[PDB]
Amino acid sequence: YGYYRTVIFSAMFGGYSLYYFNRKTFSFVMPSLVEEIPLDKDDLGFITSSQSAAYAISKFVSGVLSDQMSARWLFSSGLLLVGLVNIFFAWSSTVPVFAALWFLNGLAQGLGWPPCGKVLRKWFEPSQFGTWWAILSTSMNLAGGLGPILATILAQSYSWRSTLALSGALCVVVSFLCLLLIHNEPADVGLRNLDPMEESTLQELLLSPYLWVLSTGYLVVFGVKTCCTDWGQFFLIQEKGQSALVGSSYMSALEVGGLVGSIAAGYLSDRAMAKAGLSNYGNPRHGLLLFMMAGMTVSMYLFRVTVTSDSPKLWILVLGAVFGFSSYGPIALFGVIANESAPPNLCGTSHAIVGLMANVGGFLAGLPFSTIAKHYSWSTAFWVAEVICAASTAAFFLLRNIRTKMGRVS
Ligand SMILES: O=P(O)(O)OC[C@H]1O[C@@H](O)[C@H](O)[C@@H](O)[C@@H]1O
Repeated sequence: YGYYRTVIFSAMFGGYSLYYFNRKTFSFVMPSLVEEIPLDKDDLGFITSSQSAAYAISKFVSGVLSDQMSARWLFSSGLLLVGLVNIFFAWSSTVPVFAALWFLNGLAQGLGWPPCGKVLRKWFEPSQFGTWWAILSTSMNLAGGLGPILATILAQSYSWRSTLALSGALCVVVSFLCLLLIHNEPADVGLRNLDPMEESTLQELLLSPYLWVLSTGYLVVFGVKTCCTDWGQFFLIQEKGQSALVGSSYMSALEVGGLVGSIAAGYLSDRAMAKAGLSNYGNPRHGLLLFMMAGMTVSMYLFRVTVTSDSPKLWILVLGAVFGFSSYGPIALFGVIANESAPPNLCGTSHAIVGLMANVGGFLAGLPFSTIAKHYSWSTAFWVAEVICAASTAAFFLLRNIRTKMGRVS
């Protein structure tokens, strides 16, 4: 019975890794193109913006669609389309064709997660859902970590035209293999399907306060994380008077702390869920959620106040790691909670809505924050961000007891 789980999880891991690698291959192979074709910065910004917009639309559309359609076919079709786009990218010469192909790639990138989430929910009991979710989500981290080395090594021996086509062909072959391997439901194999604890309707799903509470929480958390990640180096350089290498080390520490935080949050949340009992109200992951948001606020306060022009690098690295931990925990916890608590027949819609709120929150922490910083100072902007985070965490603590199982009310 575990052999099927092992095979399915390995197939999903490989598929998602190839997804992310061929999403980032363009930035990986930037040089050979820039010294092959005289491209300007505006054109590259245009291409990246087109891909980002296509992916942002395709995430919501793919979630809503995968709420209904099968998982194996959708996953394989997405991977095949991405591979074909990467193949066609190797013969392109003019910028408009580059932009059109990359927009198509961004559209096809949306069919990556929702099938994996649906299969993971259908095949795994709730006591391991969060742990295996985090383990699967580390695949994109691995691909990003091991991309540039391979890209540079291959470019040192061959041009990009021989680099993108090979990856596209690999995508096609792996897509066919994953179509062969992945099984959507245990009953298809011929086993005993899991029994969950009157189909729900979107009308009676949208009228649940817990969904809006979760959406607001994710908006706030994602906005704060994006703001800190964007402007930490500038805050450390312009006023604190440090060096650039300190900023680079602080970024690396934040990334490592974030990875560790995501994995630890998943593991501890799964352990607490398994140990605790069953009830309609509340959710066992709320304790870890609130603890990590408290870590958010405390780390922000200490970084804003204590760090001065005469502080050792060790303090800065420790603060960065702690903030990364406490900021990459709740981001995964919101996704796990949003997928799990939803009724089985509407698992993707909640995740899609939460992601759209995440997009709005990520927008909110862009130009307005820079405007505020350039108006008064950087410290004032970080102070208002900290106040927002503290108010949000207090409000979320007050509403820990509201009904969680959204959908049909009996
Ligand atoms: O593409 P999506 O829908 O945003 O999924 C990716 C991320 O979505 C978040 O909701 C999850 O918490 C993360 O674990 C996951 O990595």
